[PDB]
Amino acid sequence: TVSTFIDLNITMLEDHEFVPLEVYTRHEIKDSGLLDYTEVQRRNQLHDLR
Amino acid sequence: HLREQSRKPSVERIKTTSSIEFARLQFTYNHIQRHVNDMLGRVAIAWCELQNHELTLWNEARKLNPNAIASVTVGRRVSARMLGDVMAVSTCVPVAADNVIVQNSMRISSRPGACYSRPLVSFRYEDQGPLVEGQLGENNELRLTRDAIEPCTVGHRRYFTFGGGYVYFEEYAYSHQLSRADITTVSTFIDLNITMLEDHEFVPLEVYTRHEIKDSGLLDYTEVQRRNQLHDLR
Amino acid sequence: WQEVDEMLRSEYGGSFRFSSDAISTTFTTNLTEYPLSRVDLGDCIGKDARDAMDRIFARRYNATHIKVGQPQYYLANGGFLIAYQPLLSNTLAELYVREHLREQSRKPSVERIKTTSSIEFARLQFTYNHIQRHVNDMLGRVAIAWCELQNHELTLWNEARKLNPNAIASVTVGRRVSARMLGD
Ligand SMILES: *[C@@H]1O[C@H](CO)[C@@H](O[C@@H]2O[C@H](CO)[C@@H](O)[C@H](O)[C@H]2NC(C)=O)[C@H](O)[C@H]1NC(C)=O
Ligand SMILES: *[C@@H]1O[C@H](CO)[C@@H](O[C@@H]2O[C@H](CO)[C@@H](O)[C@H](O)[C@H]2NC(C)=O)[C@H](O)[C@H]1NC(C)=O
Ligand SMILES: *[C@@H]1O[C@H](CO)[C@@H](O)[C@H](O)[C@H]1NC(C)=O
Repeated sequence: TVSTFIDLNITMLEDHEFVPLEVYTRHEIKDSGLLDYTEVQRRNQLHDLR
Repeated sequence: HLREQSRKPSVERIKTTSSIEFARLQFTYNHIQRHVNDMLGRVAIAWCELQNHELTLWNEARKLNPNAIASVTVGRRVSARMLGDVMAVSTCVPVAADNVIVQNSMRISSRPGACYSRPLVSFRYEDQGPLVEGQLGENNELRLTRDAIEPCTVGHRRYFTFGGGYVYFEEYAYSHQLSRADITTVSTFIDLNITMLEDHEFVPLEVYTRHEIKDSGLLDYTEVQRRNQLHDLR
Repeated sequence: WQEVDEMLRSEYGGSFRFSSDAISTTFTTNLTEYPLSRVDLGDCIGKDARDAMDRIFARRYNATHIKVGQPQYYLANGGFLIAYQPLLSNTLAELYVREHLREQSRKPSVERIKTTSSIEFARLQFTYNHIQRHVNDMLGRVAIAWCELQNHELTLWNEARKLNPNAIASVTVGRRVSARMLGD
């Protein structure tokens, strides 16, 4: 068999899922400061009851 | 309603990410993907229909000229004819272009009033083999039977495909060969222009860096502490 | 920051590009390794890199590919370090000799590398590159197939013009003309 047809190949672009990605979370940013003022306050205001 | 009602079936605090960009990307991708996939699918289908549609043309075409149609459909210069409803082919024999000779006159002196209708040639198969008399057919074919004649007519003027060009006879007399460039050309083709989408680089971009955000506060508590705890040693 | 099983390194335009389909990211580095010697206090880089890679290779590739050279560390734009480990499948393992050498050809004060806070640029770059590649491929295929089709139908038009030179020439020339064959 010979053919008079001209081929053409089209495959659909497959699905692709995007997972959530973060370089730094806000908890790491809150921990970036050398002294979280709030936690220092809460610790130091327990001295009499401790 | 039932289908939506079929979805109903300790404690926890749900944690939400800080970057919505992943779902936005996913939306953009899905949108584009859907569109391009749709259109290209349509193209594939329409093309597929077109081929079957033109089959019908090719059957009548091959009835008209089996040599050229088979030569295209097979991939090499062949000869063909119909054996009822099927085709029969056979591979031809090539001949080097320097081993073909167009004769000057297109009129046979033996019987005047009859001039050969197509120019006759004389060629050889090997560069040392014997010479062979023939006649020029269509598309650089060398015919062996010189049965192509015609009653000589005034006003005769013909071009014939020869080599990679043409040969020109006026009044059954060899005028001159003539290459393809010297005849105005029309085209049966339909143009289509596709340029690839060029590359593009994305440089990193930030509206505010985290150092500017740390500096946004009017008083960084840590730096104040470090400065103020140096008073005795200072 | 990110462990990446399948990280494809493709070279082009004088740049290495590390694309991870998993995290959907594409990093861009120069074609030479970043020396871990220049990292101010960074033993956890080499240690964590080697350990993590031993774990990944042990988990997934131990029956399909072959480790090609010691790990290499490249610095990707945006300030990202990339430990990397080239590989080569059991199929076409013939070219271990050349590829090992090729990966070994990348080896040649102190500084602290600064990393950007937004990975979105490399994610965009990955999405764009993916789409671009696909659409470019398909449209190229279309251009080729069309081009073949025109030459294919030429053969039809020659016999057609033998059948009816007036109409065929009227189409092929652009105006209503009359025509006939002067031989060929
Ligand atoms: C039509 O589609 C693609 C080309 O675009 C080919 O499919 C892939 O071919 C590769 C090898 O080139 C295989 O490893 C893959 O398994 C195939 N599928 C996919 C999804 O990638 C296919 O061969 C083309 N058709 C023809 C006749 O070649
Ligand atoms: C085929 O491709 C494009 C059209 O899509 C044309 O190429 C550009 O044409 C513009 C003028 O329209 C020039 O300034 C550019 O230099 C061309 N190249 C690029 C990359 O933009 C091209 O002319 C088209 N072909 C024809 C025959 O027109
Ligand atoms: C790549 O090399 C160029 C030229 O030396 C340099 O300017 C650029 O910073 C390098 N990029 C890296 C190392 O990521």
